[PDB]
Amino acid sequence: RAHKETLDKLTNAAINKINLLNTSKVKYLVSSAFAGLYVGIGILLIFTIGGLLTDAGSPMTKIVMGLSFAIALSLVIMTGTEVFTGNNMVMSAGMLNKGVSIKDTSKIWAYSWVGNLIGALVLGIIFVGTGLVDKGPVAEFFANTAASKASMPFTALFFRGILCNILVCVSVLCSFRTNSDTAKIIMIFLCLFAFITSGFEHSVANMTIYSVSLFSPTISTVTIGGAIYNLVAVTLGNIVGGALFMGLGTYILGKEK
Amino acid sequence: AHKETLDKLTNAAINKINLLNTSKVKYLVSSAFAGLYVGIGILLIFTIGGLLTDAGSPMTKIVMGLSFAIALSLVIMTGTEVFTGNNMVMSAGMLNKGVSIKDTSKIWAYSWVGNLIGALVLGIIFVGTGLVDKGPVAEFFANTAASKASMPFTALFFRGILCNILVCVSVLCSFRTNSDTAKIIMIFLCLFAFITSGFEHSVANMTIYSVSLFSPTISTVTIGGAIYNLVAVTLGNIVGGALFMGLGTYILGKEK
Amino acid sequence: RAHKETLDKLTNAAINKINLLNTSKVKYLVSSAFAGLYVGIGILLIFTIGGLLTDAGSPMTKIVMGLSFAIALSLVIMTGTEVFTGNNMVMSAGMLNKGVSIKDTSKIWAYSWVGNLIGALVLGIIFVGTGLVDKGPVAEFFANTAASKASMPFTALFFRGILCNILVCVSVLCSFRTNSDTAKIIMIFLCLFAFITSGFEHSVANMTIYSVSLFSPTISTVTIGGAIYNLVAVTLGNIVGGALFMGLGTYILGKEKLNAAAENLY
Amino acid sequence: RAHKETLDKLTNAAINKINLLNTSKVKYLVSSAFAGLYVGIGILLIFTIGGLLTDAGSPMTKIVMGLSFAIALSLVIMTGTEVFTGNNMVMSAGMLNKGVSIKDTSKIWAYSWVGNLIGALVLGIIFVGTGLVDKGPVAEFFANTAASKASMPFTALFFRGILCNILVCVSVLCSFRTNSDTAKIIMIFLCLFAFITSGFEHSVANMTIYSVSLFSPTISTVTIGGAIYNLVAVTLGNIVGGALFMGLGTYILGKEK
Amino acid sequence: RAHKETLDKLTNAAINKINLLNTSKVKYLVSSAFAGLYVGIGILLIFTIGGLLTDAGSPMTKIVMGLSFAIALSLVIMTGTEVFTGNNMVMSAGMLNKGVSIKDTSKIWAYSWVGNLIGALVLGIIFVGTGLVDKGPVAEFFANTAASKASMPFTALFFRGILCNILVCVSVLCSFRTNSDTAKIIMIFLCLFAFITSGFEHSVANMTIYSVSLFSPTISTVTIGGAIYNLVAVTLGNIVGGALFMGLGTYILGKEK
Ligand SMILES: CCCCCCCCO[C@@H]1O[C@H](CO)[C@@H](O)[C@H](O)[C@H]1O
Ligand SMILES: CCCCCCCCO[C@@H]1O[C@H](CO)[C@@H](O)[C@H](O)[C@H]1O
Ligand SMILES: [Cl-]
Ligand SMILES: [Cl-]
Ligand SMILES: [Cl-]
Ligand SMILES: [Cl-]
Ligand SMILES: [Cl-]
Repeated sequence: RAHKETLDKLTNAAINKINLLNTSKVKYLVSSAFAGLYVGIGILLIFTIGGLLTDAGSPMTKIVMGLSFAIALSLVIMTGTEVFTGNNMVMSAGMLNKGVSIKDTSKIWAYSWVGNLIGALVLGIIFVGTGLVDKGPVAEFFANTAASKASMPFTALFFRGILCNILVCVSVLCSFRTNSDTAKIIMIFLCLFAFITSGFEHSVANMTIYSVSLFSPTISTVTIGGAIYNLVAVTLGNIVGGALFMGLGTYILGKEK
Repeated sequence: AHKETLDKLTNAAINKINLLNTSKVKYLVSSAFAGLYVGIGILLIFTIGGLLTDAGSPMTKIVMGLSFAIALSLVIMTGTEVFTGNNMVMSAGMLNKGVSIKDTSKIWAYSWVGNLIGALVLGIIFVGTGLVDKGPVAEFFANTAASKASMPFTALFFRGILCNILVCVSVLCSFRTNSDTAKIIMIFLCLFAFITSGFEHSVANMTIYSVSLFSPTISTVTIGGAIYNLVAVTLGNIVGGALFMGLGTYILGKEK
Repeated sequence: RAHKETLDKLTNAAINKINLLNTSKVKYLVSSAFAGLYVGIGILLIFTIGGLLTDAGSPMTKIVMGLSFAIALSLVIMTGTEVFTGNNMVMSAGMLNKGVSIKDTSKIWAYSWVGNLIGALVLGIIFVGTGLVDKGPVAEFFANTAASKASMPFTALFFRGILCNILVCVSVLCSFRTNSDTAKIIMIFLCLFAFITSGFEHSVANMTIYSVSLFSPTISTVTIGGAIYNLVAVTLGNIVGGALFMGLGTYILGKEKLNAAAENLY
Repeated sequence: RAHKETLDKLTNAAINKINLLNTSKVKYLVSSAFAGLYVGIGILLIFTIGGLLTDAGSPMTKIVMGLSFAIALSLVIMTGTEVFTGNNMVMSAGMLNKGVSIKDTSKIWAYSWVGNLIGALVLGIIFVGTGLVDKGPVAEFFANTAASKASMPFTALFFRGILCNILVCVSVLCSFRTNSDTAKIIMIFLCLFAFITSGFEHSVANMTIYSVSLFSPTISTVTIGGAIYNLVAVTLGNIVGGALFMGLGTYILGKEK
Repeated sequence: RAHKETLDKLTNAAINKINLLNTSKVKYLVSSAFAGLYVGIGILLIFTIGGLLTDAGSPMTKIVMGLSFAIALSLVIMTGTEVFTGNNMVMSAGMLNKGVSIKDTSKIWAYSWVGNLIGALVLGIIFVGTGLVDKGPVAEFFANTAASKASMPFTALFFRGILCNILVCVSVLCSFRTNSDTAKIIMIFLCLFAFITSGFEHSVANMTIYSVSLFSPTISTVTIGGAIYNLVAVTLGNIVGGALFMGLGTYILGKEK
């Protein structure tokens, strides 16, 4: 079962994370910005697909989007960069296991979250400058999707955030339990497919959604309050799924007590 | 290497009962995770089912099958405890004298209940998303639960047998390869076959019923409908996993 | 290359097969019964697919069926069970290499064939009992396909059997020439796709087609006499394909020239 | 990067090929016959697909055909059998690197070619015997395709042959540059997808196209001369792509100078 | 983590490239010509797909094209050949790490670029010679796509170039961080899926687009000056994405400070 070995690996990763931040904020933030941008790249692609297929009235739209999102977290895992959603399980487990403090945990969460946002912001501006969202079905897909995410009840967003980060974090969990990089990507592929097509909410992906929506002059269905509204609810949900379910879960499984 | 496989099944059976005797909390938490992991596969393919049924696609059941792999892949990759696979493992470990019938029924009971706890928690949180307040996906849960609860016992029993043959044989494959990619592929193929052919999985049905019982959508379900199905399918699962795969692997491996 | 090493492996597999049989008819038939069952599972899957897409008039039908048949031989290989079709190459090669005898070989063929049949019969009974073949497009796909295979001329069935088992056996051969379990599954997937979609005939798989069809009470248009006819033609087909083509072929490729402890190449 | 290692591998494979022939022509011809038939099996499949989908009026026909051809060269690589096409790169590089003579190379080309043809003749005979090409969309697909290939201008077949064997040989090249069988199969899959769907000409695959079309009693409009014409032009193109592009290219990269 | 190890690897690859160029321009240009031709092979394929599916009015056209482009960078990685785009990250990182100089970097960029073009030119001549772009939906797809690429505003081309090479270079980065060839190909497949389908601009792929369009007598939409316009704007964007984002970024993560 290797639950102790697994918890031992998560504890080390938590430690390595807080060490990296303490050693160099610039390294930690660049890492976070890359992850934020890598996740956003998955959004650019599946929203392009969403625009193309919704316009055709395809029934496969949300299925093809889910199948196509794999790159988001695959890039993060293969580049070894810092993403807020994964850090919910990692810091949580390492903290319960006395590897790191609550303060360390807050630091890592806040810095990776802000760094992820910087990467989303950067990608958004650049994407807008491509003219790819000047007008047409892709722009319209950004605008409609952003508006629907911004107007869902808090409770619904919260609970979707929870299920989303159980899925993200369990695929990160899998990556700590296999030595086959191909098996890692596959599990990531399956988990992102499940969470996208099922309708769960990913805070870091949402940053790029609102980034593009706000920066684009052609899109005007949502405001910054809406963006912040959705981001807060979903982030809170993400934290609950990652730390309360996956982090506590893996702690309980591996703790020699 | 049938002998070596039998030994692996036996050692796994021993670790299972050892875990339970050491910590119920750890055993049940492992079980609740597995029940949740399987349920997640159900959320995915019922979302697909809803979407494609609404559109009248003839591919509906085929896509549902192709998309169920995550269910058991997560269980295997996380090393957690699912009732279905435990039928073969404890059954073979028992015939091979690593564990007793008492241990076997303890494991089955605890993993079954733990799986259910996972299903219930998943159902609650999923209903809370608002994703099945109304529309084709909500309707797919209601209709699918109702057709499953109204099936004759015999039909459910036999579908339970074939389903767990498929689940247990993919577990067996996972014991006969060192490749995790090969493991996931075999699991993918076996789940594809059981979902699309129309076989019945007791743990997955737990999420089907917890979702339906928690959602405000008015089905024709009832708790007695769910229990009826779960009982018939569980017994079918036990026969397929213990009598076929369990006994079968003992016979191939037993250095007599 | 590495044909001699492969030939030794085939030979060893043959020796182990007969050793096992001699040691335990029960162990051997149980292994064969699983394989028949594992192959049949593939049939239950692709026939469900066939039923669904035929009923919808989809042109993709036979393509999707072929793409979805991989589970059949993949389960056999990954479970190390005994399937008649594969045994045709292995026993054949092992014999030519002085490892097993014509006697041992016909025994394995007979025992694995009957064993595969036991697996199909059980699966058919169990499957029919699910109610999934009571009525509808899948029941009909079984009935119609069972009828078309049994009403086909012997020559067509025979040659279809040759090509089927060439593919089945070459995929088994690939599994002897790689250490990667994933490459094994992929190669099996490719070969089973080719053979199902192109329309070749597989004897063990046909055992499940007729078992489900004979055990089913949704009409007939069949006859256990029709099944036997098909099973016989296809089986002889599978035999030459696996033994005359793949078996002899691998022997020739791998037989060290210095032996020559009986025959000379050129 | 390991170009010299690679050229050493090509040269050693070329030496092993001419040694096999000198040692045993029947072994060599049996190996070639297997290769010719393995390739032909790909044609039987994708022509069935071609038949089915052409009859459907589907725009995906040539795409699905391309994706389904991988079995052809995968079988050859995994069985270690002798196929003419790939032999163009291997014997030319090994020759340029002074491991084999010009005479050896032409012996290997002639024998693998005649051997491949023998494999295709056997397959086409057995295939017609199945009654699968007595009538229907598949028989027709065989009949039309054989006729369109035979009536093509020489220059067009020649250049198609070149690009086909660049793709065949580069995927044989990859097979020498990885120790992963899965990676090998994937590259063969991508390259065969590419050459089929783009419309390039493969001499050995054509042998099976013409053995079926000509051996089939259900009529057509090919003729033996038409078959020979296509085979000569495509074979010449295959040689140029494999030897002059891939062979010479890999020699230059890897040559100890 | 292992950023430092990754940076040593890039630096070492940078050193190996400049050494190869100094030792033999021929070996280096031939490697470059191959890569340009390998990338162009992906263009030939996905443009065939584009013609077929556009002609049929399929809404899957752009998605199937992206899914089918993996062969381009897969060949380059697996054959170990020199492509300009990937060189933007490798050289810039190697140079920042003091392994190679600014002069080495501009020399590698210019030679790989020109080498890639030669490969593009050679492929274009030969593809035209196949008769495959004589008339019909595929020739039309080249013509229309080349025109639209040449008539796009500079800023749009530039930013598309940035996002394209971040995707190309990150897949090259992943290839440096795994020992699994299969995982390399998967990551390449994903990144190329993302960049094609999203609409980003690849300078080396574009050389074949204009190669085919210009050499063909039946295509009359673009002109040489148009190709140069596109190639300049896109090459500049590619450089920024590979060197400024990816190169500078992996240095910062990796630099033992
Ligand atoms: C939330 C708590 C769930 C606990 C489930 C316990 C189910 C009890 O189940 C019983 O356990 C006994 C030993 O304890 C065994 O001897 C019996 O075979 C078994 O039926
Ligand atoms: C649908 C077909 C999927 C093929 C995916 C192949 C992924 C290869 O993945 C590799 O498989 C090897 C097994 O040989 C393992 O040893 C390696 O650890 C693993 O990385
Ligand atoms: Cl993530
Ligand atoms: Cl399960
Ligand atoms: Cl088989
Ligand atoms: Cl070939
Ligand atoms: Cl590139």
